[PDB]
Amino acid sequence: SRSYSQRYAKWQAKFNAFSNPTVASTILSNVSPVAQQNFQTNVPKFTSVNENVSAVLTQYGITGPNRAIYQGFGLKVARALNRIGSGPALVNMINGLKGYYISAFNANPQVLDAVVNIITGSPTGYVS
Amino acid sequence: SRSYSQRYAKWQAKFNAFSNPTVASTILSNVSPVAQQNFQTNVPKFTSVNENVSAVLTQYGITGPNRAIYQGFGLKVARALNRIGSGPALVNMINGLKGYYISAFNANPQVLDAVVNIITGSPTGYVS
Amino acid sequence: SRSYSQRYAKWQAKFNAFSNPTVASTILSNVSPVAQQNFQTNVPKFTSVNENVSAVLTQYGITGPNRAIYQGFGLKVARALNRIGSGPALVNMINGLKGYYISAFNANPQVLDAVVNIITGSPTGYVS
Amino acid sequence: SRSYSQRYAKWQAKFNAFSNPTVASTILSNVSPVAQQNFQTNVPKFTSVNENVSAVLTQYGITGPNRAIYQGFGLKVARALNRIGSGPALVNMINGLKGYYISAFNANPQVLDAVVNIITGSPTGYVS
Amino acid sequence: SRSYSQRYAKWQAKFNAFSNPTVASTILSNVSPVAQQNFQTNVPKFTSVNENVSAVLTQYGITGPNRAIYQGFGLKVARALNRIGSGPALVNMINGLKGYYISAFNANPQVLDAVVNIITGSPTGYVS
Amino acid sequence: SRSYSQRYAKWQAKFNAFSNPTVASTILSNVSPVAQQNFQTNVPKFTSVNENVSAVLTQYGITGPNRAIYQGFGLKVARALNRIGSGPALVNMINGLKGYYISAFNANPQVLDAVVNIITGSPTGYVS
Amino acid sequence: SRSYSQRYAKWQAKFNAFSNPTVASTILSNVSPVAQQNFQTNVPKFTSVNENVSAVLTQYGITGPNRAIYQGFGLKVARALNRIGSGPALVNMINGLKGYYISAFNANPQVLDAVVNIITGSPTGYVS
Amino acid sequence: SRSYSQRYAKWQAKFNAFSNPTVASTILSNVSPVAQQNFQTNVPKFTSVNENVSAVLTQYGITGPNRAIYQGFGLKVARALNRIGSGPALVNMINGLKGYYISAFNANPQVLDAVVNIITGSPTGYVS
Amino acid sequence: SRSYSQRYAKWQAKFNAFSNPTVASTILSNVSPVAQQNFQTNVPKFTSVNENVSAVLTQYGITGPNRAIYQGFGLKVARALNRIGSGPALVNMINGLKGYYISAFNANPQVLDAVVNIITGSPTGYVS
Amino acid sequence: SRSYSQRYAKWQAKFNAFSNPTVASTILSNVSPVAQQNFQTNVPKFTSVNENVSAVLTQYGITGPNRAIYQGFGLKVARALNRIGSGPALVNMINGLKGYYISAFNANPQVLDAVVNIITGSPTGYVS
Amino acid sequence: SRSYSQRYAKWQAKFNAFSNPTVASTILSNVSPVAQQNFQTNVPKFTSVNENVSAVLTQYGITGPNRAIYQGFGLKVARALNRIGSGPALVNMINGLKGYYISAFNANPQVLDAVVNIITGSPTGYVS
Amino acid sequence: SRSYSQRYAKWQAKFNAFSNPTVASTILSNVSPVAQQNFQTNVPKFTSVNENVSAVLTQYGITGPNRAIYQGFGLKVARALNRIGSGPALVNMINGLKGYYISAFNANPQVLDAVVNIITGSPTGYVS
Repeated sequence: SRSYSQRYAKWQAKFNAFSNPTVASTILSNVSPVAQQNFQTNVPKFTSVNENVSAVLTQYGITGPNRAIYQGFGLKVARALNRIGSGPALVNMINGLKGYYISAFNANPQVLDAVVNIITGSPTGYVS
Repeated sequence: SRSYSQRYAKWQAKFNAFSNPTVASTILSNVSPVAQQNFQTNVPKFTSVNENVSAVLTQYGITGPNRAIYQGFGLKVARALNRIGSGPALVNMINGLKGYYISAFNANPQVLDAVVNIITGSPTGYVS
Repeated sequence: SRSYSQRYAKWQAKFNAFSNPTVASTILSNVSPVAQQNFQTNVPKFTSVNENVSAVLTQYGITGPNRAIYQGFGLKVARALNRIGSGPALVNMINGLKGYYISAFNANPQVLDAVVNIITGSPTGYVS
Repeated sequence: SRSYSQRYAKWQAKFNAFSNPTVASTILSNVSPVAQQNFQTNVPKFTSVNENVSAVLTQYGITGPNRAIYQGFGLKVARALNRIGSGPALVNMINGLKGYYISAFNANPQVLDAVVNIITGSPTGYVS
Repeated sequence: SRSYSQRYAKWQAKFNAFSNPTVASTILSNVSPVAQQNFQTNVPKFTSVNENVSAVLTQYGITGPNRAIYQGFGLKVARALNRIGSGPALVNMINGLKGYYISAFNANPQVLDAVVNIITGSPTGYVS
Repeated sequence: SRSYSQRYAKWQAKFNAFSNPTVASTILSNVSPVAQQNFQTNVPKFTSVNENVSAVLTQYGITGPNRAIYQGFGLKVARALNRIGSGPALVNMINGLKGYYISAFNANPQVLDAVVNIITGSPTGYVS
Repeated sequence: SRSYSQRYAKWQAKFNAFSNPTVASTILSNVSPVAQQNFQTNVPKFTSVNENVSAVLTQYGITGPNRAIYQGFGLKVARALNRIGSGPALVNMINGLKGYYISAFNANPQVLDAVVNIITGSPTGYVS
Repeated sequence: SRSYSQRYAKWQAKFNAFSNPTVASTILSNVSPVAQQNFQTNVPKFTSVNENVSAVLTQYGITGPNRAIYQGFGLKVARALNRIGSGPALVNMINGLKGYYISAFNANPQVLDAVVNIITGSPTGYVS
Repeated sequence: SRSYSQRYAKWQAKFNAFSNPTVASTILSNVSPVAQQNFQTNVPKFTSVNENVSAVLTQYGITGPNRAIYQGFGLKVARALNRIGSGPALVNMINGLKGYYISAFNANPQVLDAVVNIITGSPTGYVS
Repeated sequence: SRSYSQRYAKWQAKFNAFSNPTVASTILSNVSPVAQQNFQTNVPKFTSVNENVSAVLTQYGITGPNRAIYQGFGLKVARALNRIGSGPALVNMINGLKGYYISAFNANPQVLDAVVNIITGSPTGYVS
Repeated sequence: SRSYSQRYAKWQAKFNAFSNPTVASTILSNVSPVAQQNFQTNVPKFTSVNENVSAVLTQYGITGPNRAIYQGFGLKVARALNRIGSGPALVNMINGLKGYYISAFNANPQVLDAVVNIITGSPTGYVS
Repeated sequence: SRSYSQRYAKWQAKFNAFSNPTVASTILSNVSPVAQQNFQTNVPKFTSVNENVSAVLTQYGITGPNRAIYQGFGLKVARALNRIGSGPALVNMINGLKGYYISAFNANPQVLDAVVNIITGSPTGYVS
């Protein structure tokens, strides 16, 4: 329970602290190899998505920022997969996510399905 | 997502960082007056609860750790009040809370209601 | 275009660079007052949302993480408002957003509309 | 027996003391390896809970903060297990805890039971 | 939960920390005036007990360590009074307390009541 | 024979003295290894009590602060054992102690006996 | 293809090579931190199994090597889970696995299902 | 499978290896702090048993090696407790264990139950 | 009785020890000729199995990894033969093993029998 | 007469001593040929037991860890034989041992007798 | 079990090892402060016995080696007390002990009781 | 004539002296061959006792620590034989020793006599 003035106040204090040469380097140098592990572990998972999804988008004739729309979608699908795992809940997620992109960003259902058909290998709606 | 290995790894790195004389003092001295504000702002609210609830418990002949049971309950009521506010949601909270203490710690429902009767001014269920 | 090997390689180089006491402090101390401005400028806008939405949620008896669900939704509405502005596009956004939360997280449509009714002042679909 | 003014007064003095570079580092560096042991000992116990509980939640189609509701519940069950141990008292605890979540946070009994069926392996109510 | 190994380990670390000239003096000098307040506030309350109880004991011909027995009893009564307050709960306390001294230390019930008759103003059981 | 003003006066002087960096560290560093011996010697004795007593309390379905009531009792029994030793006097002590907790804190005789049946191995009342 | 003569011949050559102080240490010191990662990453996953399965076995009164039978079974279930993942294939695996233990080692089907009920959260056959 | 010739052959090779100054010290110095942890963690648990059982034996007039008989029994009970945990399986264990000592070493059933009454808190058969 | 943290801790220490040029070579050079004996003794037994089993698989038209399925099965049959010996227990083993492969890996009973008909010379089910 | 703290203290000192390259090798190299004699003398005695007992277990259809149950039993019988010798006392031992395994580990009397019928050549109960 | 040849063989090996300058000093210097503790802890307990018993013996006119007889007896009583504790078992011990000295060394029962009357405070048989 | 403080003081000085590498090895290496003679001379005498006494105990059905009771007795008988020699005085010794064990340790007269009937060849009481 905090007001924005409190949120800011403390944020400011912590920002100031972090900006201190010693503090910054102490923390960052200590979490260096840790960060490396975390980056290495979870990132290549999405890079592989980008390659396959991109390929699909080329086959669908999608160019420019329109590709980025579907890339964002695909990446978000993969995210949920990592944090939830396959099965019921993922399907629930994807259903909402798909609809979200379709109507929020005018994403084309057909291509959206194609993206899902790479990451999951199959359409959503029902568990399969 | 993070495995135990990862949880600990990063925890360790940050713990180590913090333990550094200059890091600890930088952060802590920067958030000093901020923390002071927060402590002063909220703590008195719960002290008054401890006091009034204590008075009740003395009237009910409650001694030792048994007082502590009811004090914990009262403090929880106040916590929810601060983070939720009075009304419907609080009512929902208190009902569950009472169930928690009554059956998990064998707290006496009647006394619990006496505690609520102070903090809220009346037993819950109905808003008044 | 960049492969994973490339993504990581450069990320690592930049991470390492930043961790350097003088680099971190140079950058961070230079962007200090700038960041402060930005934080102060936009954050209060969302704090007021958290507050007003919280009030709503208390009226609806929403507790725990369930409040967090609706708070996230509300915050998203406000985000779009800031980066898009009111009107047609916002309407398009909210429609999709609601679909997202309703079906992905099983959020209660009616309560979601109550949230929108505060941030925008009315349910979407129509501009008013 | 202390007023809030006394609580604060001393708290302030101790906070000030701790913030001193020397004091902070003295204490923290001395309790370092000790903390490490304590963290290592009790934490992985709950991490394993998170993996299994999360898996269950995916099988039940639970997403978002709703998962967090059950994660909080499960973790709390495990806590009691560690501090109390299995048997009568634990059952007493779980019964109250379950009811608490059901009515305080509108947690779904069915899923709650599933969580218990992982941590304990069996439903509560009676010792088994 | 903590095993002996853990209990001691951390105790040792904190003891060591405290023994550091600067740590001890930092803490102690910071809580100086605070402690002074607390000592001055509560101690006089018990000194008056020692005095009045002593007077009683002289009237009853009580000498040596036997006085100390009754003094301890009286001090305990006063302690409870400060941390509980007069009324029901105090009555409950005193009854048990008397049982403690009468049977554990073979204290003379009649004299014990004389002590209570000063601190409270009358024997317990009934509130008056 | 001292008034509170004298008690305080000297207490203050000694507190002041102790707070001096040199005095604090001189004393504390000199009694360090001594303290360690004393802690090591008498503490694990009570830790073992806590394990067994706690186990019993779990078998009796005792939770929360109610456990603490019995823990306090058990620990106090063990204390007397160390300072008095088994036999007549201990029994005298326990009889008073038991009654004390029963009526002062509403402790349940049955559980109290169970605690004694761990520490001593047998009920009190008579030497056995 | 390789005959025994060939199998052994090469095995011997490689064994001899490895036994060389510098070869062994070169290899082992190079793969040290790598192995550490792998051990830390996967082992905790099975430790939690050993723990939870152990709890079950104690509830079923299983002692000695009989516990080891069921522990082996549980560990195998977890292994497949890690190398296959949940779903159809796992179900196929568990069915065969149960047959293996039930008939080859005379393991008790009912207890085996209790083990599965922990690791997976439910008996197999159906995915849930 | 291994014949005696093989059993011994390899045993000899490993024994010889270990006896090497550098091998022994390498291994032993590396596992030093680890072993220390393990010793400290578990040993105190059995020391408390030796103590409490000893107290019992003195009450029963047991002297010499006869004490050692019962001490061995008690230690075994505790061992199983640590490696199995309380409940059904422990009960099964103790029953057999008692049979072992009663008939193999002519231990006195009644005294054996007195030992169990301390370690577990009550005679076995029933869980309580 | 060990946690994973303990399992790891010691594993790490021992891994480190072994990686030491001297330790590695000491042990390995000492167990060299011993290992040779063990390898020579038990390996050619399975090599002969591979030849005959492979021949059968060719007669059954089995190719690729499908051969490997049956090779794994056959080798495992032979393993049990060595560690158990022919007779009742072996039959019990084979029955479970066969079923295991049939349902776990979809191995074809007909071919599985053929494999057994080489190693044992006769089908399982009953002792013959 | 020692506390655990004393047990540990000395254990630690001796462990440290032994870990010293010189101490380790001095002792171990001196007791080398002695150990060899002792190993050679008493080990093959039990190896022969393992062969015969194992054969029996195969004839009884015993597999897996169940064999190990009986192996443990048999080995323990042989142990007693070596340290006690045949006759009255051995029979007393075996009777308790048998019962121990039957009820502690659910070992099957029939097989247990078979094991004894190898090592001793005849059933226990009475001297024969 | 060990024959004389074996007893001596190993004794010799260990004796030789210990005689090594570095081995002796390693061990002895490591257990120095530990031994010191133990010596200081227990020895004073027996010195006081020697003193008080000596006083008695002077009162009884006991001189020369005759004093030594009774001193040995007294020391034995104290030994048992330390390793057994007072009560039943001690009584059993003393009775036998007296028989030992009275009839084996022709010690004077009456004086022996005088010794016990100091160490225990009274003659044995009855606990008081 | 020395206090414990003197006993300790000198003991400490001598312990320190002995712990010195040079002192330890000087003494120990000088008394090496001497010790060997003494060990060889007096030890096998008792080893032969252990064999015969043990055999007897097996014929009497004595197991576990109960054997050790009689072993201690027998060894002590043999000790006296060596230091006193057969005849009157030995008989006096044995009579007291026997009674000692019977009542101090509840040793069984019958078995005790059997032990004497090995070492001496005849019962005690009277010279024969």
